[PDB]
Amino acid sequence: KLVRLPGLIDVHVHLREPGGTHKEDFASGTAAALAGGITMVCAMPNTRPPIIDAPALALAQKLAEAGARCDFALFLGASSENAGTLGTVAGSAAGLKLYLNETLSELRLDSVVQWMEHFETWPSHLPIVAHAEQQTVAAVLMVAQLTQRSVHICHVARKEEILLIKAAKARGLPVTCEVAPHHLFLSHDDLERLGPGKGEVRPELGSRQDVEALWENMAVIDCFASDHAPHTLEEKCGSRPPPGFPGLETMLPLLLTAVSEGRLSLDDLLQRLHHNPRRIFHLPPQEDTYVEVDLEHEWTIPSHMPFSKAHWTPFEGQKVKGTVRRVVLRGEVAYIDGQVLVPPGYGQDVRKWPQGAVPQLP
Amino acid sequence: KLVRLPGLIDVHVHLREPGGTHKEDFASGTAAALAGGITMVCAMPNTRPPIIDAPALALAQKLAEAGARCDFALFLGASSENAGTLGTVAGSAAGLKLYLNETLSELRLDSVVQWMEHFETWPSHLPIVAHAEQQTVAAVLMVAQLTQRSVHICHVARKEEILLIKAAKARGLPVTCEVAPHHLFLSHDDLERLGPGKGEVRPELGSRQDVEALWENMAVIDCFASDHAPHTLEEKCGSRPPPGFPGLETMLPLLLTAVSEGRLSLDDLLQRLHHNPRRIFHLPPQEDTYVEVDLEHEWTIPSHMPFSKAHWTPFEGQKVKGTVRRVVLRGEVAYIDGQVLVPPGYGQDVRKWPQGAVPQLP
Ligand SMILES: O=C1C[C@@H](C(=O)O)NC(=O)N1
Ligand SMILES: O=C1C[C@@H](C(=O)O)NC(=O)N1
Ligand SMILES: [Zn+2]
Ligand SMILES: [Zn+2]
Ligand SMILES: [Zn+2]
Ligand SMILES: [Zn+2]
Ligand SMILES: [Zn+2]
Ligand SMILES: [Zn+2]
Ligand SMILES: [Zn+2]
Ligand SMILES: [Zn+2]
Repeated sequence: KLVRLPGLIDVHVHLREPGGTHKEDFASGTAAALAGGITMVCAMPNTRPPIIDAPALALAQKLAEAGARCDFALFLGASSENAGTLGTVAGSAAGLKLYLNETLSELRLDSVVQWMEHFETWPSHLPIVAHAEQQTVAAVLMVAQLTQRSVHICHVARKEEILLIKAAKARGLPVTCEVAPHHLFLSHDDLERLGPGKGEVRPELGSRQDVEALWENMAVIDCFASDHAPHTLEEKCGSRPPPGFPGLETMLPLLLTAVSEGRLSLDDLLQRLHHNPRRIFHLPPQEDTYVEVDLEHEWTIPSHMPFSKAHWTPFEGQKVKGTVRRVVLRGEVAYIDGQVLVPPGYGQDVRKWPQGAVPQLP
Repeated sequence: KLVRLPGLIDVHVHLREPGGTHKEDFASGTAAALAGGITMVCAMPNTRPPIIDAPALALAQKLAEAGARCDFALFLGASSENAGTLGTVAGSAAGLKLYLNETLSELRLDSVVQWMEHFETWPSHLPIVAHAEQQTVAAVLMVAQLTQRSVHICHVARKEEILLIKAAKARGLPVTCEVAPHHLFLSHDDLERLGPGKGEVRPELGSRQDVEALWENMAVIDCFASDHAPHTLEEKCGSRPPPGFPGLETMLPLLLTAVSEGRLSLDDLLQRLHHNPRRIFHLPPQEDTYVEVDLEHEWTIPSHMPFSKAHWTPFEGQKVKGTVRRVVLRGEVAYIDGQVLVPPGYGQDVRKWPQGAVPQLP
């Protein structure tokens, strides 16, 4: 007996196109999403070129329209040069992404004043998300308060961070956050097995106490999102390993396992992979869209999942209970039992749908 | 220039059918909803007969299907006799309503043990909402914790209540709440004008300090809902005034006025009249459904709004800025500028839609 879920949304994926298509492209990354029970993705802007201006966004939009197999929105990236220049295209993006710790030189901000400039100039009704680790969470929260608006904190990974966000919420501040599966299901205890190359990710894997704090503070977590960050095994195992894990195909099986063990409820899962993504990012419903999962099937994660071009996974060897059996996207069978059945280009930019524009005052 | 909003949801309305149709019926109450920019309502079970068993729910469902002009879900009501008897029909209802203070004899619970019995027997994945005032909020929160599930608190009206819920949320407890417009826009200061009959409502009007606490603690409020409780003027002004105010036609104009004054944002409003109702009650999207509002039009609330059979309003004389101009429901023009244009019976029970079933484990 299968369980029907709504179309799940992953608000944090790196699909590598343009410019890193050996790691992933729109067609392969969205196949991975569908196989993971995800029907809508928000793609990050740290591509090559990065999505930091209108011409780059226009290119990326067409590449996604031609390659995506599920629906999507594309983030714009903040740079040291583009504050005050994005107003005409801002509403066509998923939101604005700030990279406040390590990142590409093009996305590096060298001063908190540049963060303030972005918060002041980006349209106040549109989402802002920040990669902000440790004290950077508190710093960007300060900037958000100074500019009197909200912020969403990406991939919270530490006890320190979840407790700071908890304290901010207790003071009524408009902050939301997401947590990625590797920070719930992996820890320092796994670095022996992974090694220092495969294990490289930002935010880094936490201690057992960090992991336990995130579970204990599940009420504080608004969203789950994969931070799908595909790199090939050659890159992960080489001399200058880039940070990041692939995660689209494993996120839902890992979380369904946790549901089956009573660690969180099915509703808790659906708030975090459907309702809260919708409401934080003003993402539209998808008509005639659902995911059917089998909650009894026990399997072991293999050395690579079928679809992501990353061709490796840090969850290799973990036993899961829960599998995606069928995905229907806008009335078409998109995935059944290991086969993707919609072509590249089936997916659409949800920000172009009438219901996908963010409401604003005239 | 109009603003397009999604279809708004009111999770707390009394539509009086069956048995009180001189006060309101499905056709008139849903006309009032459409004129207020509401496209989906959840109707309470304190009708005559009350919706406390499967035959009563079946009757109410058919009356609503025949009379409703917007979409709906119907609550079941907890009684002293029905715990453990509602499992076959529970998933067809909006949720279970507990009346924990004053109410009809049929819905009166005489012991907290009866509350526990309902929390233990009602399916754990389905919503429970409680009319719970003052210390009753703390009591029902205790019952929810003892039974390890969530609860939604109706019409929070007092500083005491919002601060208790605030403290519960700070401890990570699964509680949500709603606030009605009369508790944000009226206070004791208005009882002189209203008089003791018209002014009767439960929860009663608060002090200025209660009102100010609700605004200061807007972050704690998950939903707005009208508690549309129509009674005729003869009843409100007579010897045994029933509590309650009509509110469907005035809720959105009052709140749009507050948005225009900067008291909350458009997003704050839409979280509370759209996204959070959806996610707390697992209500489905409505395809091709939107509301167009004019934010510049200043008007004064008259002695009665056009549609509710209550034929009076406690907001008479208040100046508002904001008006509903057009509602489209599932591809049909449902309301324009003072005229409802869909007939009785256009509305549908959203719990019968495939996307309107609450997900559950097998
Ligand atoms: O911040 C980031 C970005 C990401 C990437 O590879 O794009 N991978 C990571 O591990 N952290
Ligand atoms: O609890 C309630 C119910 C309602 C009604 O009239 O049905 N009116 C009120 O004022 N409070
Ligand atoms: Zn990041
Ligand atoms: Zn993120
Ligand atoms: Zn990322
Ligand atoms: Zn929205
Ligand atoms: Zn009530
Ligand atoms: Zn209620
Ligand atoms: Zn009520
Ligand atoms: Zn739901």
